Amino acid sequence: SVINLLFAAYTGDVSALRRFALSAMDMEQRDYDSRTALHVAAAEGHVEVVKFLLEACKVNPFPKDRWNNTPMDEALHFGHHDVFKILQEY
Amino acid sequence: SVINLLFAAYTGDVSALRRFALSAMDMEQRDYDSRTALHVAAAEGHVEVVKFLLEACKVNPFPKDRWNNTPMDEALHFGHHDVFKILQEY
Ligand code: NA
Ligand code: NA
Ligand code: NA
Repeated sequence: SVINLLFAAYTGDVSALRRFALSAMDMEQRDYDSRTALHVAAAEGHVEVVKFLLEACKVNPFPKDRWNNTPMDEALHFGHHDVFKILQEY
Repeated sequence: SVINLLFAAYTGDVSALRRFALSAMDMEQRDYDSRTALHVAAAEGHVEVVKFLLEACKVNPFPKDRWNNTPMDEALHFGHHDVFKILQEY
């Protein structure tokens, strides 16, 4: 569910993301702005969420939102340098 | 539901927005990116949706999303001169 997934990313709720992924939720679904859970996590600087999505869920690391920004662009824009460097590995 | 609201604005579904507003839904509700129905409608150039939100629902014409953009900024970004003109009179 878009509401549940992207809000869980927004609040850093790794436990909820895990329940969703285990239940086979598509962790790459997008909202009306073409945003992903990874975009939102990276914009908030949620390191553990970003690592979970990338490593355990294998999500696309470079989705493009409606402004053509990637999660890495968002991390740099909002000052989350640790998240930025995590995404750099990809 | 903020996501139902914003998806209706995304697809230009004025009939759905009317049903929501009539049932006392808060039409100024924000998502995890601080986006409003008015932002999304303006980005998509949905003139009738924009005028319905402004004129019938009396929403704030200048909400600011996560990137500090207003619906007017989105109208401009996506080239919607017609939507820009509507917002300019506010
Ligand atoms: Na952090
Ligand atoms: Na800065
Ligand atoms: Na916030």
